[PDB]
Amino acid sequence: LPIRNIPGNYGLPIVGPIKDRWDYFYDQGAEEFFKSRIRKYNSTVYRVNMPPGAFIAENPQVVALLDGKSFPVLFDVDKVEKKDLLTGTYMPSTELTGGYRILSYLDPSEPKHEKLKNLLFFLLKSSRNRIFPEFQATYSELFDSLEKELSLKGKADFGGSSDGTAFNFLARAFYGTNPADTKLKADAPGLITKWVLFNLHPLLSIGLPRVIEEPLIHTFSLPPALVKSDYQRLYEFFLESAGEILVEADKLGISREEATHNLLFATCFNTWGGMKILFPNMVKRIGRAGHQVHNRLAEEIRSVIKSNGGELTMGAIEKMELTKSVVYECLRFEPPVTAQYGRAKKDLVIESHDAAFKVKAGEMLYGYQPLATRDPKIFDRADEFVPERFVGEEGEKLLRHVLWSNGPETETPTVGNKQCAGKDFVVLVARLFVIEIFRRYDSFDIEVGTSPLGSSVNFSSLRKA
Ligand code: HEM
Ligand SMILES: CCCCC[C@H](O)/C=C/C=C\CCCCCCCC(=O)O
Ligand SMILES: CCCCCCCC
Ligand SMILES: CCCCCCCC
Repeated sequence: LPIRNIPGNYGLPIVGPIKDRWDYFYDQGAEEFFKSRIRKYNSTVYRVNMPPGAFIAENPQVVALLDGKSFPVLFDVDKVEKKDLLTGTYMPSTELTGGYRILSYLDPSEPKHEKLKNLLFFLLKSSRNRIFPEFQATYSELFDSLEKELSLKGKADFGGSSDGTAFNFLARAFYGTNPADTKLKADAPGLITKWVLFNLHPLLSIGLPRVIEEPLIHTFSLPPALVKSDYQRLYEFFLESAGEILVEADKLGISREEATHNLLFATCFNTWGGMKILFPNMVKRIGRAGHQVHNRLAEEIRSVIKSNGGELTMGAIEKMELTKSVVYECLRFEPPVTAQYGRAKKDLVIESHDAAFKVKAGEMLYGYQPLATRDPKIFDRADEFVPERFVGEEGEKLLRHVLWSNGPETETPTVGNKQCAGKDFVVLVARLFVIEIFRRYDSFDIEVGTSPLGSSVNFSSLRKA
């Protein structure tokens, strides 16, 4: 491949980044922000300013990787450093996380990365016999409530009940604890939402006019002091509920305090937060796929469970080919977290489809994942949601290009890499979610709107089996 100069520029100090931030949030939106510049520069690799800049991030300058050939450099821990860049070119105050740099911010070169990731692997393994029954019980209650709401209002808001369901499910599955039996009662979603806002506001729009939003959430950090008492309520819940997991933390040589803040983060930010994005997005894409797809899913799911004596098991799920494929297609089409960063550790040569680009040690690399996973030089019908895309031997090969977990779907998270520690769990619960929908319903209709995280979704019909 020819070596090309990396196109793009950062504009003037102060005003360049501000204009780019306006495009990103208001005048273009993320997808068109990136696509318009791919067109202008005739390149899927280019220099661009990323939010937040202002007084939140020291340096907004990145090299963007916007195709599925260049993007995977972001996974290579021998090429990129992954320290303090979970959220990009700024890091939320450690005052938001008990004074600790939490696992997700740690480079694999840091010894506590191995210890803490092992702790989460244990959490997940130890929960294995609780996941199915607790998912089925909590999500059954959710669909009961949605049917109730639909009967009253003619529509049922998914997100504002499903957030409670997700936390209750996680508390019961991971910790054998029903939040209703604790001081948290039903408050957890509100507490976590506020705390997440204090962490991620520089990256989000909350729908307000830019004249309000820009000074309020895009210029300076919200003060961590204002969420400390809410966080303490969460901390005490984890400290008191996570006894069994804290025993393993002790054996791994992690302090009780550090383990607790890490369990809180993994459960509330990584898991509950990721589910908050993923589940409504899944309802949106599956809804749009139409009733014929719904009927095919219902037929497969119900037939398979019947073949399994009515027992839903991991092996039964492996028979649900369309279901597995639909879940992967949600993850490919609409990666729940679009932004992955990595700082070049050394000088690199980054290959794209038609050229290679040289980057210097210290440059911040950034990838907008949807452009890698909807790359038409990798996927046919790239901008179409194709339920059956991953069905069969040939379809399954394409899983190497599904990147939602910050690594190929064909690869395994390890203590040596920065791939999502919960990769198998996410894919499992996403499958269980589809299964619970279509064991109950033949088909459904939805109404859709915007949300600061993910999508706002109402059900307008739920056709019972
Ligand atoms: C739908 C839910 C989830 C989504 C969308 C998601 C997504 C991601 C992504 C994109 C990353 C890469 C972050 C980066 O460096 O840029 C990540 C990392 C991580 N996730 Fe997940 N995740 C989810 C659930 C979970 C669960 C269930 C766990 C429980 C262990 C978890 C724990 C972690 C941890 C600890 C990291 C950092 C890994 C490391 O430091 O090596 N996440 N996740
Ligand atoms: C509340 C955060 C939910 C996602 C948790 C998941 O485990 C990984 C997070 C990774 C990076 C932190 C920034 C998350 C920003 C998500 C919304 C904007 C986007 O998609 O880039
Ligand atoms: C009015 C509150 C806005 C909701 C913020 C949610 C961000 C996680
Ligand atoms: C949009 C940010 C509002 C800040 C909330 C502070 C109230 C404790």
